[PDB]
Amino acid sequence: HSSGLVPRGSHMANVAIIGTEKSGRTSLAANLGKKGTSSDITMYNNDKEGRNMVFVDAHSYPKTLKSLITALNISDIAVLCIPPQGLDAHTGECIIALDLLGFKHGIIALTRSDSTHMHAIDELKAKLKVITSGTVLQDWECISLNTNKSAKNPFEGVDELKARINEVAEKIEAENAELNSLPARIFIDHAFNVTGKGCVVLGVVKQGISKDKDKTKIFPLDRDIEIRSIQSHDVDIDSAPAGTRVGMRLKNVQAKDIERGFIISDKEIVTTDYTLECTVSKFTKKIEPASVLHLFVGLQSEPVRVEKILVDGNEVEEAKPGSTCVLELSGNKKLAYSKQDRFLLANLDLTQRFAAYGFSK
Ligand SMILES: Nc1nc2c(ncn2[C@@H]2O[C@H](COP(=O)(O)OP(=O)(O)NP(=O)(O)O)[C@@H](O)[C@H]2O)c(=O)[nH]1
Ligand SMILES: [Mg+2]
Repeated sequence: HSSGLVPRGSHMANVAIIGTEKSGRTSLAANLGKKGTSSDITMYNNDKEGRNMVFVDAHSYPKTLKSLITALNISDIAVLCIPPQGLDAHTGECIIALDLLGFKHGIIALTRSDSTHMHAIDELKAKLKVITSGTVLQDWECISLNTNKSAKNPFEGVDELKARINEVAEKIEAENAELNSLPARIFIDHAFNVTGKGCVVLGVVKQGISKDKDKTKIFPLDRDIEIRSIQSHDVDIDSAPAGTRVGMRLKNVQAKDIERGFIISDKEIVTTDYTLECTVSKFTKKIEPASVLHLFVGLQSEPVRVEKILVDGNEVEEAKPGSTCVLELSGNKKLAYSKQDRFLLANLDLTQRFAAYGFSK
């Protein structure tokens, strides 16, 4: 039994459209759905074509990593846009990020096809087979496409992209359905006031099934709240299973006190210090005690200091690129997480900024 006249009936896909500068990212996203929520990322919604699809354009990347990381941590499918001759620093950084995230499902969009030639496209694909070997992208399809209605071959490859997205989305729906039995957690990406309709948050159900009228908590505040209503593409729904992008009216909390990265759930760890078992990128600098890094977990980010490095339980003076270690880290602000949340570490002053992934000990 469910609300309304027709069940919402799963079908959804949360897609991140990412990549380097001048890769056609915004153009692709903007042609895949209607412009919605817009901050340092922009949602393009398309619930007109079967699935409740949302495409997130990380449009403030490469300037900021948080734009990229937010897009990726609220999405289940990544579309990496690489333009002709587009094997540059930020393309490599995107590849590294996706591989550190263990990002399962994705597609490479070889954009601007009208500006290139089949033989050049085949050479770029050959090259990519190599760069992606031994990474999570190794079996991603590469689809040549453009979003130019005036090209000789207008919008070639777009239909094939959409078809592949739908194919991948189907696999994700089944994986997300397995999570329905877990306790509910919802990651918040936006919070604002709506007139005569107070505190509203936008986010995604990460696991379980969130239900209208649930009495639960918000972290890191550690405050009791009630879910007053849940909306899915603007229609009130009684429940929202894992993978569902939601709007929620909340009781007992003001939008002014909620930030992106807050979590709705019955229980979260809240700390300002972290002990992470980490694997260090091969493409970063050795990490040393007292060094400063940037930590991402869920949709939160903040500066941290490396207090201690350990290997096999013994303290060391460095963690080299491509090594495994335990890092004891300190920060200022309280962050909320559970042990299943993957952490990323970055050095914002480097060219390739991702340093490591880790999990809380
Ligand atoms: N011929 C052609 N040009 C395209 C296509 N898609 C985008 N462009 C052009 O290439 C430029 C970059 O496109 P854009 O969508 O802004 O990519 P972006 O990666 O979002 N750019 P930015 O890094 O500034 O945010 C724009 O001038 C745009 O008109 C395409 O399919 N064909
Ligand atoms: Mg962009």
